[PDB]
Amino acid sequence: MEMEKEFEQIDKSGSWAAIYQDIRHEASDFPSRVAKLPKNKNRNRYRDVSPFDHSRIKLHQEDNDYINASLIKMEEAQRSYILTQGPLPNTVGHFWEMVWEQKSRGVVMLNRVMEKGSLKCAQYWPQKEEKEMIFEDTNLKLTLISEDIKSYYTVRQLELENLTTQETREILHFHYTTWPDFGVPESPASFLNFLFKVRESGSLSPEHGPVVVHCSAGIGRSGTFCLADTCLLLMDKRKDPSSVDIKKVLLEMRKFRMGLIQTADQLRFSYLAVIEGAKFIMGD
Ligand SMILES: N#Cc1ccc(Oc2ccccn2)cc1
Repeated sequence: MEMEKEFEQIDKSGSWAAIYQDIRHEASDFPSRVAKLPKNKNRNRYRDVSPFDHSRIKLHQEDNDYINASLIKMEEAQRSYILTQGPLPNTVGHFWEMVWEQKSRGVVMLNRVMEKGSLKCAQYWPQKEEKEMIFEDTNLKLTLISEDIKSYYTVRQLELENLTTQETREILHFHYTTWPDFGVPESPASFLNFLFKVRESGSLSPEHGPVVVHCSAGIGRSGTFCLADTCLLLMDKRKDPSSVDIKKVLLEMRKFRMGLIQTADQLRFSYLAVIEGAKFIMGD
């Protein structure tokens, strides 16, 4: 059923809350035993958001291999994403270790450091060229190379150095800066442009490790980003673009990380983004 017609049917009936709860009811439930170990309590921002054991990212160290991050592997679409929480003061070094070990080219950030007058994640990147950051626990160095500030997002070029081997890599930071404190954007126009800006970069492409995507918990806005990307790519390689079932794609992604899409407004916004993004893909 063409999703644009399904959309108008849900909107006219005002059943967004009822659709959303059906997804919550059918979603996968797998063990998260490593996340709940007492040694890992200060590695978790929220007590109710944990990565499943089967899909969690492991740090390459014998001490403690735990980070709040999950590998989402989509098969027909042939895309991988790592979805993680906003780093904590004690997990900034773990975060950059993961970016290094997984060979990621891009980091996507969908939140501000402060929202609603509270801290949503640590200041984990350098703000000035001449004041670089060193993470002593993971032996990494991070330098701001350049910054391009636009109206809806900022792109930063960073240099990450493995102080152990003296190899360096260029990491692109894509920072979406205008998601509102409450609700969802009124139009998906600025959100879709941003995805194409990550796309254009090569950060989503198979010659690199998976893109690292985060918000505060790494399920809400982060969920919206990878659901829209995957839906639009399937609409491209399939004879009938109308086959694409946004809900069934979202249940496949919830097999890898719990809670993706946190509200009925985020679910509606995901529909709008895919519907709009498809008009300039089906050849416009
Ligand atoms: N990559 C990918 C992917 C494609 C399809 C998926 O689920 C369905 C199932 C039946 C009809 C439509 N979509 C889930 C993931």
